[PDB]
Amino acid sequence: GPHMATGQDRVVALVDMDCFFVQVEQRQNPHLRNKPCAVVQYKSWKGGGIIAVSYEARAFGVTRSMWADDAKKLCPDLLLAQVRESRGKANLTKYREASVEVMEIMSRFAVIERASIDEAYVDLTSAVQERLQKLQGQPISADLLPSTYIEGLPQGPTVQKEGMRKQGLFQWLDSLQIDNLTSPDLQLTVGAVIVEEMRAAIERETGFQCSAGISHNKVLAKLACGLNKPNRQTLVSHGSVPQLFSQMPIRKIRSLGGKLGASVIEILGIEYMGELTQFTESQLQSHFGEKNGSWLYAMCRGIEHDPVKPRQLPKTIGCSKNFPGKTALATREQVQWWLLQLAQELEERLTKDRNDNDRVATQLVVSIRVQGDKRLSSLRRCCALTRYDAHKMSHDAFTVIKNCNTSGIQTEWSPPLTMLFLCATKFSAS
DNA sequence: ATTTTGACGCT
DNA sequence: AGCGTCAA
Ligand SMILES: Nc1ncnc2c1ncn2[C@H]1C[C@H](O)[C@@H](COP(=O)(O)OP(=O)(O)OP(=O)(O)O)O1
Ligand SMILES: [Ca+2]
Repeated sequence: GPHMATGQDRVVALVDMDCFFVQVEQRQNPHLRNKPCAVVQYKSWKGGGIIAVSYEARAFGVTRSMWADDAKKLCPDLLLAQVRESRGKANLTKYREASVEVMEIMSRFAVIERASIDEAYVDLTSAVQERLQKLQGQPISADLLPSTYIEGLPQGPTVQKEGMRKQGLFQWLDSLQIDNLTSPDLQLTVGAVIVEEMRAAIERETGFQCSAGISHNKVLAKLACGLNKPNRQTLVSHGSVPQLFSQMPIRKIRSLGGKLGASVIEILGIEYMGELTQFTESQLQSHFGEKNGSWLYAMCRGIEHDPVKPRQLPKTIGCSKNFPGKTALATREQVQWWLLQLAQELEERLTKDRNDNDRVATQLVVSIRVQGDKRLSSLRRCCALTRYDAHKMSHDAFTVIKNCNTSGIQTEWSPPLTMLFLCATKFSAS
């Protein structure tokens, strides 16, 4: 009752760029705009592996992970843009720089947590309070929410997409209580107004479109964001949670898309997030551990307490290359050459990072996969990163991994290496 | 033969 | 530390 927390204390948004790498390439090359297209890495093997797909191409069934030759079977007119290759490997610099463009715009509005290259969480609580004081009881017009969906609406007593959106927005605003500056629903609505403004600024200043979710915590904001892509935003209110969760597969909730979510389904014999409400906190803790159990107990009721972390820059800078099938590195000299290529890219990015962000990495992490091991990483070792020097970093990585080689003749490498990974970590101010 | 990335938890 | 999970 009067002491039961409802997790309505914050306004949190999750901005997710639409088909991001595709949009970067379409901005650069207008011939690709409004076409079925995709972004591919490499080209020799089966036309290259697709890593991003425009919505026009998705309509044909083109997906990520697909080989371009196979995506051409579904979409013969598919256009392609290739990731730049440098030093013998794919180089993602263009997309990292476009990400900085968007993150810097978002940072003008609020503190952001960079979740990935094209996703950021925004804590809008303070900005919403300020805007509510400015509005000073004035109602919120539907014109201020031109691309917003209210999840769950319309309901109760037009066959067009936009018609449904406006019809739902009207019901929401009609019911909204603008008197109460502390009303969580009003706070979310003002949050959505601010996110419309943020998304307009991103599109104006970069050309890039995005989707967004607005709710009371990060998990609901992420879920909301995915409900109406592309180029739309969705408000998930606390009151919308029971219906929304009643048919929501557990795997759709962030962190439950893998083994833990599978175990929740198998152990409890349920399918949907809402069914979790029927277990006590101690029951969930008994099956999934103290932390996961408490998290699930609150999350299935719409309550998540994870903060939006004040962090705009990545905490690590890494470079990796796979060596699949017969191309696995089987000689020592070969291993050293690829470590040098990786270390040269890493040096370049680290030097730029140091100049831009006033920080220095202090640890180098070296990871490898051996041919036959199914695990993503077979071995991980660290050494000091004391100089931004590609020859030194590559020599040091070799030093830390050279004893993994079983071959009695050093010139040969066995078992063959199927992946090399260098990552700079543990930044200190400089 | 998806590849190339980040962030965070466990012991 | 080194390994594993989950996600762009
Ligand atoms: N598995 C992957 N491997 C390599 N790059 C990836 C992978 N997944 C995503 N990316 C890249 C390319 C994407 O443009 C970018 C953002 O990813 P993601 O948000 O999942 O999809 P997306 O932005 O392309 O489409 P959407 O509109 O559905 O968000 O990160
Ligand atoms: Ca995206």
